[PDB]
Amino acid sequence: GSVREEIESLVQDSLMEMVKGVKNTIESDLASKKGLAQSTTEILQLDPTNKAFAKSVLESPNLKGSFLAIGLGYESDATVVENDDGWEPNADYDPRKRPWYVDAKRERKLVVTEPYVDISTKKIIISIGTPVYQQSNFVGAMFYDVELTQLAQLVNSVNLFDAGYLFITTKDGVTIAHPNAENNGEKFSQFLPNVDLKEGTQRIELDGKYYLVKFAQVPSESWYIGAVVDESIAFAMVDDL
Amino acid sequence: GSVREEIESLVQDSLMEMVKGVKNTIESDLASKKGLAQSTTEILQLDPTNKAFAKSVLESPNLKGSFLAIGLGYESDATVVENDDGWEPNADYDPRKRPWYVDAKRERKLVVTEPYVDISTKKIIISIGTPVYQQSNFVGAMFYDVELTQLAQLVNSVNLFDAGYLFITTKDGVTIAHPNAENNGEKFSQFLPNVDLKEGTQRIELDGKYYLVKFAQVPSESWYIGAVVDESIAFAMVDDL
Ligand SMILES: NC(=O)C[C@H](N)C(=O)O
Ligand SMILES: NC(=O)C[C@H](N)C(=O)O
Ligand SMILES: [Ca+2]
Ligand SMILES: [Ca+2]
Repeated sequence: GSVREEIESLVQDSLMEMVKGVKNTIESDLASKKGLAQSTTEILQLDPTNKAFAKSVLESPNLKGSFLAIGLGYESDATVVENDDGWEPNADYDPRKRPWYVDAKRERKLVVTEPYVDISTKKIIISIGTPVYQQSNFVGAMFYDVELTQLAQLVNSVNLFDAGYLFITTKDGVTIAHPNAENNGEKFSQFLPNVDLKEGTQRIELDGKYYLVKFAQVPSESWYIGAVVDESIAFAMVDDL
Repeated sequence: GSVREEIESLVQDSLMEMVKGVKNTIESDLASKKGLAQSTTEILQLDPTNKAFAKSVLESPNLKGSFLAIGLGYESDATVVENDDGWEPNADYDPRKRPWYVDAKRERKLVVTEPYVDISTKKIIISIGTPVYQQSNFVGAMFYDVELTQLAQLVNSVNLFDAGYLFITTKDGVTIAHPNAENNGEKFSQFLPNVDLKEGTQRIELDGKYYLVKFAQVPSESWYIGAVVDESIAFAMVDDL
């Protein structure tokens, strides 16, 4: 179809635009925050076990203001130095079982985690994680919490034909941004069944309607951006003009 | 008329692309470094007079790889702690008389200097400046040197349909990037007389020839981007098609 090849072309335009939106906001924020976390981690290995030192550094204003929260968890006694004014570890918190820590211990360098549920705010976030060494003795790890607010803002700022929207998922298809926020945390197949997670153009039927869907990857985070429109409506709009 | 207006239109399209490019490379990167330089400074205020701590921080890898060079010069003393492996202050060097020191002590907060000639590398650079405070008094200022290589990258990557080119100057009219590097350091009026440093379209005559020039500002640096073409060449190229 020629009107249909135009629908697809337009969906592609918005999708590419949304991919550039993500890279220019979140992705460049992370790259900047990564430099901050890496250097903070290096400065702390000047004297890693000095908790007094560690706390002073994490409470310095700009650093404290660039992240949701920052902390250091120690391998020896599972304690936590952190800068979150309103949160304290409850007796059951073990830094070493948290994903920022596991990843950092495994990869042995700066790491960005997959999205996960924050214990402090119960929001879905990501963290920068770093290993801490004392002469190549691994003595603990750090988290630098980044919130995902900007994705929610991008995903609510765009309309497709008033008959479609964009959404964002992880590499395993867990939704992390969606105009209807109930769907976050869900695999996308819960609201968009019979769709594969892959680049390309897919066409489906759902509850008596016909939808066009296209995905694109954001390789650095391994996220997917989905665009989905009602194809009957979009056809009506393009033929009418 | 029509062909002249199109020339103006094309030159404008390239000027705007160059503005967007400048904000998306060096400006973003600057924002990033400002964050880094601000946290490095606040952490050094944990122990401003401790010279050995200052040195082990500035020699930390990620930080020392983020800037051309970094240093700290003391008010009372004019002594300098720095991480340049290719420079050491001679008997004449007084940090307190350098532009980065001066601006920082003036503004009492983080600053970005105007383009100036680096005492070490002799190239034209900018520095971030930050004041250093201990228990509410000035004990010195810091520098974070940033190269301007990206500007050269930008102006050497485009060529206004082989009839002219783009160039960049400070707010005072000093060329900091030009496809022909020997103009750098000179006022732009030396190669392009009778052109005012203001936004808008100008037409001049110079040594028999006719030139079109558009300037645009990048407000947060107060730099000007200039786009110039030989208007007779541009005419031959556009009327053809
Ligand atoms: N403050 C924290 O909760 C640290 C980290 N975000 C975690 O959930 O384990
Ligand atoms: N000391 C330095 O090299 C910093 C700066 N380039 C200056 O000329 O003062
Ligand atoms: Ca706390
Ligand atoms: Ca030196």
